[PDB]
Amino acid sequence: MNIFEMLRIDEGLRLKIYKDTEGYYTIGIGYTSLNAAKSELDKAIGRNTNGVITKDEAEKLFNQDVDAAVRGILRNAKLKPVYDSLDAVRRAALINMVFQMGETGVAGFTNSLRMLQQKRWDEAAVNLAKSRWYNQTPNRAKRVITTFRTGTWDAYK
Repeated sequence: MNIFEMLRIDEGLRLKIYKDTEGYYTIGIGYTSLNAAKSELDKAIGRNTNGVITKDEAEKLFNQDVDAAVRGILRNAKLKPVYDSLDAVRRAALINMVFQMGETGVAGFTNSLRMLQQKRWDEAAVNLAKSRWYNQTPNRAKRVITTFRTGTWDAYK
């Protein structure tokens, strides 16, 4: 088990485009005007695909984003610190975080972070949990949260 498998348990998977509730249209794995959408897939993958891609192209994308989540962590002065003090399992749940909402958005949880360095696990499991984040996605919110609190992937098996 690795971060990748994680987000794949977390983002479903689409071979065709999907408009969703806010107007976001997503494809492949955790990926973000329907024409403006199949006018970026055209640029992302490398071609015209009418909204459809293969699992390869879907995942190549995955790979793209993920590596990005990584970097957005280190370009940040607020995250890299908390990162370095986290272990593999805890660090990845952070990566599952940035992936989802991005560095800046996570950059908002200062309390929750200071709590994640002192290793106040529990407190950071209850702070993160009372959020617009959590309320909208309690299923994955909870998984990545358990992860932050235990130091194990028993939220993924």
